[PDB]
Amino acid sequence: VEHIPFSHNHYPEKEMVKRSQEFYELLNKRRSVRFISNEQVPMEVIDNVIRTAGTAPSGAHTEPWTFVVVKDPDVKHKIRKIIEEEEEINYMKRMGHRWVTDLKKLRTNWIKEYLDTAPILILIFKQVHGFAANGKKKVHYYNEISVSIACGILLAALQNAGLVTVTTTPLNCGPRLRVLLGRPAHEKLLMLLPVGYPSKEATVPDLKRKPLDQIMVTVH
Amino acid sequence: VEHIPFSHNHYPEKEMVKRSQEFYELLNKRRSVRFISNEQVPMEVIDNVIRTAGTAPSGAHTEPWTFVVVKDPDVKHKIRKIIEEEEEINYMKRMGHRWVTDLKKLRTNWIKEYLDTAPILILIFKQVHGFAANGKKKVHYYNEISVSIACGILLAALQNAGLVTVTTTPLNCGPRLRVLLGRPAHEKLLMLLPVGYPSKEATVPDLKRKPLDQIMVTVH
Ligand SMILES: Cc1cc2nc3c(=O)[nH]c(=O)nc-3n(C[C@H](O)[C@H](O)[C@H](O)COP(=O)(O)O)c2cc1C
Ligand SMILES: Cc1cc2nc3c(=O)[nH]c(=O)nc-3n(C[C@H](O)[C@H](O)[C@H](O)COP(=O)(O)O)c2cc1C
Ligand SMILES: N[C@@H](Cc1ccc(O)c(I)c1)C(=O)O
Ligand SMILES: N[C@@H](Cc1ccc(O)c(I)c1)C(=O)O
Repeated sequence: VEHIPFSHNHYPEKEMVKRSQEFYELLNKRRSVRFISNEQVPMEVIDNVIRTAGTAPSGAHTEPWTFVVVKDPDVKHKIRKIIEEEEEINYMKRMGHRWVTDLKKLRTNWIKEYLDTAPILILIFKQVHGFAANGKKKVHYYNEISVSIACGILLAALQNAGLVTVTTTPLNCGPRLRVLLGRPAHEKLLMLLPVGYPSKEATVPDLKRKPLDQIMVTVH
Repeated sequence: VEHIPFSHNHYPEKEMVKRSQEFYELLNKRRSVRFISNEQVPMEVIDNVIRTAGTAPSGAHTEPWTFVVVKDPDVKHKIRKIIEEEEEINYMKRMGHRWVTDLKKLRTNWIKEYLDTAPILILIFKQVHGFAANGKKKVHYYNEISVSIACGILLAALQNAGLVTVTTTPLNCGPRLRVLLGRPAHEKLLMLLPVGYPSKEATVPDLKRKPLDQIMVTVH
């Protein structure tokens, strides 16, 4: 493969500060929203939002991500049955006292109404390896990190397009959800995002983010 | 902690589509750039771009990320020695034939001039656990996925601010770099981004991203 010159849009120092400031204020309004309206969302916003995720870097240019988008209420309800079943066992037994205590501030439990109400579910699967045209396995270097980076870009895109979601990681729901949606064995579910508008009764925990001097360290 | 109403941001469906289209076109221009000018960048843009990263979701709201920013020519050079030294061993022995063959199309080698030329290096450390005020360890659920999500948001923010970078994972360099920059034992380096304007003669591999129908699957 050939190498080509890199073409860049140069911004004046003042334009950069402004764009960077606005983008921060924009994304800082993003909250994980666990209460989602059933009102339909324009499918072109979803398409672009996933196109964008696919612009993520990936280890050795492997693109090890599958974004499975579920619209069908029937399928969605089967997903809800599975996750609620496993989460109940997760809260009652598998996560442990410490974890369950650490979640009190979020008031979450194994009841997940948004899996039904949200018009759209995005299930993100990592490809723990891939296949070339000849059918031999190609290695997916840092696939979990690559897909997660892509999930970050997906989250920014949803915020930018004015939709809401919550990044969820349903423990022990992977194999079952994989089988239900007909995904191949080399795919493993990494996380699930319900996407839509906030329902009228939406709340969030009153969480505070660290001040800059607590996430950033400058060295001299 | 109390729970509060979530404030709905109201967009017309069409403005939403327009925003989603523009954001895709913006991020699709992002490329990993391994040739970086030494032209200084405004530290406020860095501050904002890192603020943005800190708005990322995190498992049970743990915010397990430390963004170390290195400006100092001297420290940067010590980092360069470390990474070039280890990458040489990586290409010659530790990565293996297949991996080295897989990197040919990128024309990368163990020489990393950008580590000196770039005005700023951002080293992203995951906190594999934390400490409460009482000195007991708190658990950082999915810290690596969380930090990676933050890095994704970071990459978008840099792209939006007209800065460039390449997402790097310097094999076996974590411990030496941790000690060099005086980071506590609960921090582990996840990746390194050289940040700045692209140098004049910068190139990129002519890579193609998958079409939408190859990363997205819709279900009924
Ligand atoms: C890796 C990861 C996994 C998460 N899993 C869940 C989950 O299973 N359920 C849930 O309600 N939220 C989950 N979240 C969302 C966090 O609880 C949320 O980000 C955190 O409470 C901070 O709130 P905020 O997103 O509004 O800033 C997850 C976040 C991350 C980064
Ligand atoms: C987890 C991860 C690790 C990476 N590590 C390196 C690295 O060590 N060196 C490097 O030159 N590029 C690294 N990259 C960048 C990829 O090589 C690059 O994203 C890929 O070739 C596609 O190019 P693009 O980002 O311009 O689309 C990494 C990317 C990811 C997601
Ligand atoms: N990290 C080494 C080698 C390398 C290069 C590109 C890439 O996508 C991956 I995964 C590894 C380096 O920096 O050269
Ligand atoms: N996944 C379960 C429990 C849960 C909830 C929030 C959170 O940040 C984490 I890490 C785990 C659920 O969805 O309830």
